[PDB]
Amino acid sequence: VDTCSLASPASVCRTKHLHLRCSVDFTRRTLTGTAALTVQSQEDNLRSLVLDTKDLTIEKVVINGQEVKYALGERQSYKGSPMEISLPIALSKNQEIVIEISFETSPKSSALQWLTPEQTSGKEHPYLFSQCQAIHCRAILPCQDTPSVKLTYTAEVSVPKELVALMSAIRDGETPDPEDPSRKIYKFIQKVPIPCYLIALVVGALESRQIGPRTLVWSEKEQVEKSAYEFSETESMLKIAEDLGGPYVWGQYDLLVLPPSFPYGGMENPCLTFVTPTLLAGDKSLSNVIAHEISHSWTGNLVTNKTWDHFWLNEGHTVYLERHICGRLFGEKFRHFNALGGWGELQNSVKTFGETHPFTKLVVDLTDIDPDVAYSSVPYEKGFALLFYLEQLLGGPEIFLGFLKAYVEKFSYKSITTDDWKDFLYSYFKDKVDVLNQVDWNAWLYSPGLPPIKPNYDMTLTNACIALSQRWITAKEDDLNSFNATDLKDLSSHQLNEFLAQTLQRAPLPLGHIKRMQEVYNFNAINNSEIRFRWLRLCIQSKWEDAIPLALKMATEQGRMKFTRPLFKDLAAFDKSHDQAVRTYQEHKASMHPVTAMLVGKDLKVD
Ligand SMILES: N[C@H](CO)Cn1ccc(-c2ccc(Oc3ncc(-c4ccn[nH]4)cc3F)cc2)n1
Ligand SMILES: [Yb+3]
Ligand SMILES: [Yb+3]
Ligand SMILES: [Zn+2]
Repeated sequence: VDTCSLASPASVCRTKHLHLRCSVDFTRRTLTGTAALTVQSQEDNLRSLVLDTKDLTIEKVVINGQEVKYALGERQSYKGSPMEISLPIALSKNQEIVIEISFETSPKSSALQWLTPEQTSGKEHPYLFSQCQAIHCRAILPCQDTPSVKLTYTAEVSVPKELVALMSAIRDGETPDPEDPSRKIYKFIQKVPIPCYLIALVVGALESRQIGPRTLVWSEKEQVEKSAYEFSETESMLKIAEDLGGPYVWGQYDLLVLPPSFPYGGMENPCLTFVTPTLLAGDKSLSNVIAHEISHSWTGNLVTNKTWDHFWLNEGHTVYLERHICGRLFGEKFRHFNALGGWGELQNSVKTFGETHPFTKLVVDLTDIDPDVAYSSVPYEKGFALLFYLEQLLGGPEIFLGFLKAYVEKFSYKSITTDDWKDFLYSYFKDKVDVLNQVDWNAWLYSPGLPPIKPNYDMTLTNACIALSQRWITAKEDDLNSFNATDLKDLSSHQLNEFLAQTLQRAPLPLGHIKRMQEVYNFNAINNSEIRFRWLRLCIQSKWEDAIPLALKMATEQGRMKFTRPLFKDLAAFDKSHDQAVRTYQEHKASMHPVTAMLVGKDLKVD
């Protein structure tokens, strides 16, 4: 049972295809059109079905050319309102019908962000982008909003002729709108069955540049050149991922660089990965996010979690594949460095929530819980830690990569649960069932806090980060002048970030230490969003007032929740910046992404 959906479960009926014909209205901030759902009955004598909707205005529902009866139930908070549709004829098991729903989105659609020209790079055109994961597809169109149902889709999107529409699908042509010569229709086709949370749309003054045989980088004109260089390893990463998980079945692997308000690092929308512009560091140092979104073309998009309770399967395996891709390109010691850093991020999440918090569990019960609120590093890092621990237990990376490939093949185009994964792991490793029977499955899968067993990690690249971090932490005022810019000479940007992350776990440091760090390291000049973020968190937690405008700026000039959310919390926890953080949130709230606004509001306790 998917307790996050109000629609009929896959055991009643299944959506096989969506044909979406819509028009993007920027003056009304509305998406108007028809969603034609080809639904297949799974039961005999099926006379009605229920769909998910959230803030959708419904004009009518047409089945076999005639308007049919429908009713919208009472709203269930973030879940939206159920939409019951009366079928005009009873269906036998396996019978299909097309249900054509005329709908209109609310300007407040939690799935969309409408941007005025001033909120874009070029300042001449408006912009739109969607974010459907996890349960926001219902805020775009009426659907069975559950990863347990996979469907194909075709789309026709009418937009002003000067703009470009893009979707998580193959571009299937374009023409002037016959009903409106000032608009253009962009056509799309997604031939591989996907869960609806993967349906994506972007409309803006977009340009493209080819960066590989099957990859174009899309963005506003001002960011194309920077993006083309930043993500130039995409094809090499696709070839490694193909070697690890089998053929790439999606045809195209495009990347879209979104405006700074994009709430996530990346979103694995099939054919068109969505990335935050905060990845544009100038040196490819944040390319693991691309390796991660590429990996989802197998774990997540081919093998999908049946419900959001089993989401760890999506991220845990993706982070596992991502670290193998980066391990193949830069070495095994680098995979251990990232894996160890990942354990440190799990330590932080477990500390923030508390070691008894149900959100630190690998498998959660999301009944009555908004998935956006449960979202954190736990499914990622705790999931990864389990696979890395199993890898060491079962004979090493080469043996465990054999399981991952067989796992992807076995469950391709399917939605599965933690028990499905576990039976397959036990089946594949039948000659090692004694080893598998030593795993504390109850604690690993269902217990809060840190995992019962910590894997083994090579320390070659981490040693230098811990050594410099410990030198600063143990330093007294008369040791401050022993620090020099030469302390960072043999540290890569990743090692600088791990140095700051280690130091931040012991924050605050004395204000004079933080002041000396800026004197010798000039961390204020670093543009790399990951390093900048940790440095400003260190400054704010260490109570440096000079860092307040810098932190307020980073929290508002970009909207990637990984940075915006903790920056606002740190600023709210510091008495000197508390009123400023609260006022800044209030004035930016209207211009913010609907989910980032809700979550920043909750963290700050501002309604
Ligand atoms: N996917 C790309 C990465 O490329 C980024 N992205 C965009 C949107 C989301 C998203 C994913 C899941 C989600 O809901 C859930 N969050 C956490 C848990 C959980 C906690 C412990 N165990 N399970 C279970 C959940 F259903 C909310 C938002 N992610
Ligand atoms: Yb075609
Ligand atoms: Yb079994
Ligand atoms: Zn992911």
